[PDB]
Amino acid sequence: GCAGKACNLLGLTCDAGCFCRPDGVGIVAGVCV
Repeated sequence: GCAGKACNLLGLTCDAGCFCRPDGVGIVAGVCV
């Protein structure tokens, strides 16, 4: 539950432990879990 706003699977920008998850299949944009 470290969804600050959004997270692109082109790096990292989520709290330690919360992996950056993409929206779905074939999508680079997503949000921190």
